[PDB]
Amino acid sequence: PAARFQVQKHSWDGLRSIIHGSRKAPHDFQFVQKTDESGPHSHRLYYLGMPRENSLLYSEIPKKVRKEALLLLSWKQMITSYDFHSESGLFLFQASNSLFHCRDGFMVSPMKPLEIKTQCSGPRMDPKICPADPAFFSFINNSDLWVANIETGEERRLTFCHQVLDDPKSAGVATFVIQEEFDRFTGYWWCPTASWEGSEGLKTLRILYEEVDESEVEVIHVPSPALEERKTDSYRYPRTGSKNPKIALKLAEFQTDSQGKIVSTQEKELVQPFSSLFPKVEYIARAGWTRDGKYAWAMFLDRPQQWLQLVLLPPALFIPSTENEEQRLASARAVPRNVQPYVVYEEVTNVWINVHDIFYPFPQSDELCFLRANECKTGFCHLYKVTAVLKSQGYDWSEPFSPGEDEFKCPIKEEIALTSGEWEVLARHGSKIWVNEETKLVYFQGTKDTPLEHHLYVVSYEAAGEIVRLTTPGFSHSCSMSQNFDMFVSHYSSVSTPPCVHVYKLSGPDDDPLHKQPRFWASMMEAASCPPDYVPPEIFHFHTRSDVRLYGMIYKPHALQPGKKHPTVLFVYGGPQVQLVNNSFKGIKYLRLNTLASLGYAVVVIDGRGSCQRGLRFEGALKNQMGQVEIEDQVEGLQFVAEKYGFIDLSRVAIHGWSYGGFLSLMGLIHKPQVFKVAIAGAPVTVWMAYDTGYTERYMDVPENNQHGYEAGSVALHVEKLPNEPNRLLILHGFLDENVHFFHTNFLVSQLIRAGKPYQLQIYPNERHSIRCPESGEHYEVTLLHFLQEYLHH
Amino acid sequence: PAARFQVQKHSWDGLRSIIHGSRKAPHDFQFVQKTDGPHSHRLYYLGMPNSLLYSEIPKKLLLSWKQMLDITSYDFHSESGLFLFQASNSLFHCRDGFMVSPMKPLEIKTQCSGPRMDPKICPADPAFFSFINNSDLWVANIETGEERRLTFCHQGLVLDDPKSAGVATFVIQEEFDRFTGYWWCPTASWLKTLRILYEEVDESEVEVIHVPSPALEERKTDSYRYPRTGSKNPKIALKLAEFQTDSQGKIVSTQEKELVQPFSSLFPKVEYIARAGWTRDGKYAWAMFLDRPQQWLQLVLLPPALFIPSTENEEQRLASARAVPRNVQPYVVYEEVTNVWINVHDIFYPFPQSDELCFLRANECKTGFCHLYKVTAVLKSQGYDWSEPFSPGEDEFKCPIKEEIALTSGEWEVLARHGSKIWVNEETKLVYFQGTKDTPLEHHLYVVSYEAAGEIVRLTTPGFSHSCSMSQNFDMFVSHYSSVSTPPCVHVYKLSGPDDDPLHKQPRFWASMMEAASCPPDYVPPEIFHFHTRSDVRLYGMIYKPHALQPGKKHPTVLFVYGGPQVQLVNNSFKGIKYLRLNTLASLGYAVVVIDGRGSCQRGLRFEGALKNQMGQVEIEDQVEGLQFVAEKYGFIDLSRVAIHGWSYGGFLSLMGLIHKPQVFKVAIAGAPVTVWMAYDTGYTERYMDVPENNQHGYEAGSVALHVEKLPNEPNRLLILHGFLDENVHFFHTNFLVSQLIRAGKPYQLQIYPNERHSIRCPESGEHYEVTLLHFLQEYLH
Repeated sequence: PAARFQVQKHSWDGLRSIIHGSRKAPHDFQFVQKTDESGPHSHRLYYLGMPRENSLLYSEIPKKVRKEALLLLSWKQMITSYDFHSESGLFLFQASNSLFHCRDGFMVSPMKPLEIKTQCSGPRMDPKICPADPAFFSFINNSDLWVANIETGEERRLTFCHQVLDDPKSAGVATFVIQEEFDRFTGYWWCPTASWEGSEGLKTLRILYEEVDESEVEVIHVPSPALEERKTDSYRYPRTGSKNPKIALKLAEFQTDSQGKIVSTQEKELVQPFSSLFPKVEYIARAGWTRDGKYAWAMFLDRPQQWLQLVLLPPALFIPSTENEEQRLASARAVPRNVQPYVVYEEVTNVWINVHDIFYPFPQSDELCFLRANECKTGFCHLYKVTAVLKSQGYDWSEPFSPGEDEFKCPIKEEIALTSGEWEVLARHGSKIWVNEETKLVYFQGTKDTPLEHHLYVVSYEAAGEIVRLTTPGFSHSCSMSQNFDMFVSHYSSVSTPPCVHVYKLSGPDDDPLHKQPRFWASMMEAASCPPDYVPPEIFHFHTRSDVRLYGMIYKPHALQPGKKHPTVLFVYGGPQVQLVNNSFKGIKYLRLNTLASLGYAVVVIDGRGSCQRGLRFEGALKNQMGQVEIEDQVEGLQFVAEKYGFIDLSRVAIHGWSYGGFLSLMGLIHKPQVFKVAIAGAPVTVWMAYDTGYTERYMDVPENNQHGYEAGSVALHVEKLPNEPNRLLILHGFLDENVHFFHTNFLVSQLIRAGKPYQLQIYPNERHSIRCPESGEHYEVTLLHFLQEYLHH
Repeated sequence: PAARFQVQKHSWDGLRSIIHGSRKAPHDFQFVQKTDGPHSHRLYYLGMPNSLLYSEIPKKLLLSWKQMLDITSYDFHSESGLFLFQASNSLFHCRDGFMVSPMKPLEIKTQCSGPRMDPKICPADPAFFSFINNSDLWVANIETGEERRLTFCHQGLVLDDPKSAGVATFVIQEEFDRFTGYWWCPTASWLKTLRILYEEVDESEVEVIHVPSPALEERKTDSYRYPRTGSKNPKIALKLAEFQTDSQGKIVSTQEKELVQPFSSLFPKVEYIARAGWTRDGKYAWAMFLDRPQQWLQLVLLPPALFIPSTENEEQRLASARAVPRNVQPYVVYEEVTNVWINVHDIFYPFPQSDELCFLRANECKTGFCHLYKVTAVLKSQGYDWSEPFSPGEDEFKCPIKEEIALTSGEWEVLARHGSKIWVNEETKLVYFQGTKDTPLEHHLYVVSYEAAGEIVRLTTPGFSHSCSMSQNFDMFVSHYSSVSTPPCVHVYKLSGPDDDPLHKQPRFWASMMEAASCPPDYVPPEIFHFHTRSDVRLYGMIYKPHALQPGKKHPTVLFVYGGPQVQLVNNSFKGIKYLRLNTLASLGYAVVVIDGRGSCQRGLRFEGALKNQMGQVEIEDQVEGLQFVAEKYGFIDLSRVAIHGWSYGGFLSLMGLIHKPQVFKVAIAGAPVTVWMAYDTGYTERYMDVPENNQHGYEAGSVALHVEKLPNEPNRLLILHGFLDENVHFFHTNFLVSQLIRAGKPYQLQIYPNERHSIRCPESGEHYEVTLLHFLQEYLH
């Protein structure tokens, strides 16, 4: 009868004004101690925030608090990233199209940023202060590594692998598939210490860097942002099965005198080619140095991404690069048989290695003690104290050799578990740990309390004992520690409450540092006013028929009258490396879901199997079958919501999602036509044989080994099982999308025409993957409202 | 009143079976004589069940389409009976004793990497034949197999390799309809040397734009040189490629030959080489030169002796510069000036000499109507020192014209554009030609004497548009003729009668080759009409009446539009092959109106010239004036429900109509629309719309994407179709319009044809387009 709820239909200009209507935080922290204890302030907080548009700001922390009274802090003025040197108070930051610096006695009010000059050509990307001497700093220029000296003003080039498609070589740069899939955004690493090699005079500074050759990498053309010019940009995009770049790790020594001038520069290659010491190493995932600089290190993945290994590389293993086959052998004979690369840690899986950023090697007294995160051992990411034996087996470096299985594999002396259980230590997505050697405590975030909340915990690396939570529960926290471990910040929020940024002081007796109370100290930002119509979503949980727990959000139809069945937008992603259902504010990222709710739509969200923050075997439901598992968990999760809450009309379900969610949306419409009446597919993956290697191979093997899997999970190949009926499929895509190439939309549209199927299509000519410009976003949300308003019926 | 007609609303699979229901022509004729003898002549031509076919013409019913072979175009050489053509991506040949059963196509071997484009036989000696390969001019020998490269403008990289010889550039092919950049000399000189005129071209300073490749899978773009209106056109020059051959048929020596003074100093203000060739005696090479404005044209004669061998030795060159006689000189033999634009006309037939030069030339500038002229020209050598560098201008080489007769006159045109041609019988002193003398709605065959502008006799029978080709011996002609109601036939006609009265030789039907094949059983043809505007200017329209009509019912109307220059949709020829979908649109009960408004073709230059500098503005007001008349004369138009539709200019005119006249048009379906004239090329735009620096106001006003704010705020009033691979009207236009629509908060709907360029060629794309068109109108034209 009048059981069904019909949404108030609006005019276009009405829908536009409803969406314009619904549009009406600090980060990148550095703690510094004051060390003038006759004044009112104990610390200084440097950070990045928009007072509008991003900039560098400081705040003063007082010694005595306001007692029983909440204390805000003024954001005092003085830019996506910056580098900092705590020993000298020197800030280096890429701003405008150049580089800028500034010092911090402690300044009163803003100082003007002194610009660093250059005789280099283009922009100076990826700048870093030399930790060993803050007189120096590095940068990339035209795909090559440079070094410069702020004081004297002297720039020098250190690599020469570059001068378009006849220039595939490049040094100190992270290739595309490393940036987008392995989340590394540099390919050079400062040696933290400064050796004094030779006989008399000079100080040697070293830089580890990734040399790279993208010749055999397939080229593809994405349209140029400047649409007027009608040109394209070339991309070294390797597709699944095709060849990744040829890689190598290489050294860059350069000596400098006392008066601060650069004397000698020198490229250095591995004594035996990278590819011969490490056959079956495909991607350098991460790299760095040990605290003392005794060994530079890297994490090497194999192509099927089922085999990680941390390896040390002593500088001594590096000889000067020359083309003289004669000369090469001399320096090769000059390398002692002691010196060698030591493969320390090794992670093997039947699923896939997720890269984990956590690796803290301890200085040596012979052996090597270090902290490592490891999700392959128990199926859940946990800290471990690993000791490894560096025993030199004595190599002749002048004659070549093939390594044999575990050639450089170190004997493990001990390997302690510092955490355990079916939760995980946050180790991907920029999550870092903080180690205090004064007290032998290690600070980490994790899901210990619940998957839906990120929390700060401390544990001792001496004794794997009591783990103390420091963040207050009922919220999810992103945390940053002080270097002095006396204070920490938390950027936190909840489904109901917008984000705040509080400063805390760890307080109490020092003879028990584990059990230091986290006392609230001062606030950096209090919860902003909720949007006028913002009712928060309600998190629920249910069990699949296979007895495996699943979490879901729901956005209640605002002003609900029980007994009325509402039409339901199911919002989806349901792909790896993501969690949509967690106890943190969603209003900034997803108010569209609220806007939908407010016009009387049910908006369900469901983290099906194959999503983040549930350990490995959960993520592993995907393995070699993308599309074939995730959609059943959505149906179940939707059906459950229809039983628990009474307001879901199942006759009118609208699956909508972006990227993998765009992919799932179409898969939903294909495999479950009687369930979902309409699909809205945003920037969908339509053909997996077209997507890139790092991502696709990791989850779906290579097309040769997973023929049946690639084809079944490619929606363009199954277009005949899309609706014969119009107004059941809306495709949205950003022309300029460099992750999911427009080709996918294009190829699907080509396939729909051959199978005689109808479709609506929308294009974002200036947007890429993420819709950035407001106007484009408004138009997107209005099209969504309008499409559902006319078509989500029957 | 419940007199509003509602079209039967179908399911999609329903609409699809209606469009699949719907879908359920020889050219390039060459006459040869048998000179024996049961058969007289023999027709050679192209055709499908696409390749070479022949028909045996009797001495005394339909004709048998025989086969030659075991193909777009061929070259033929009557003397040797040699056929050269481009089947596959290779080259083949064959001779026509006079064969009874089909012989095999003999293949030509090659050293060359890529394909062999633009193949032509040497007229002087059929043993030889030329071709382009990696944009350079090559010469081969069918008999020996010996190949030889003449021009050396290409390396092996692109974008660093801009120069090229013997090729027609982009704007030259798509806006001047010249498809070759070389021309054989039809004679030889004596060992014997064989000349070729060719265009060397430098596209160094032409703006590069990228376009997606047909192979979407590889994901790579092609790089064109597309010069946008206001930007630089290619640097060009005419050149001579000579080569000697000994008696055995070997190439013993070649030679690049530049003009003794650089091309840009001899002929300043020349931007494009529209056409070129030679006189029948090979005495003079000739070219038609335009200026960037395209309001100035001159026909030039280049004597070979004005060409000197290329060398870096600037003393050796000076040696040659001295050796070119002061007599020899370029002769500007004709000049066409105008305040509107110079349409390029193919008709130029010089008579052989033995100081005078007689020639026939089509001229539209003179009287505003394209007509044949007999022109005697004084070639009086002025004397020049070619050793001294000098800069002439304007009328240095301008010849005195001694006579200028008009062989035709009357507010109609002689057809001379897009490969229309005259046939000249020098024996009978008659020039056969095509024309609109009887009516603009039909293309008839006429003869006049080139001696005296006397009686013009018509040969083709009235009621039908005709396309004809004459026997080289002016005894017979074919006519590919059709009409609105009747599909195309191909009839063969014999010019019988007294030889002592040639002008009045009567065309007497001899034999048929093709007979009008039955229409798709649901086909009811359109009917032509005319009306006058408020300016009392006559316009022609077609209409497709709603099938099975009930008088007193007003039907929903689809105004189909082009309205752009160089085109005429309304005339008396069968439209139910290319425009079958308009009949389907009728068969569902839509009225479909087509109106050739001002700016359109076949009504002379001032009717076309209404567009000048105002593209968009003049065109819609005419389309409405028609539409309004249509509703009054035929009482079945529901004006409340009129859709607009069109491709290219017609997409541009739908978007204009929905901007300038929303009260009239409820919807627009714009296909491959030109949304920014400032983005379009020089060839087209600069002609009609001047240059952006000059006509700022007119460019802005005619760009439908600078006026998006005035598009509908209602959804379902605008559908944008576009071929992703369109190389004429780049997808960018759609892209730019979509970006402008989003800024302004305006709804659109988009259909992409990812494998189609400007025209939809693939059947499935075409069916989907016609199903989407029908679905869109069924739901939203209400």
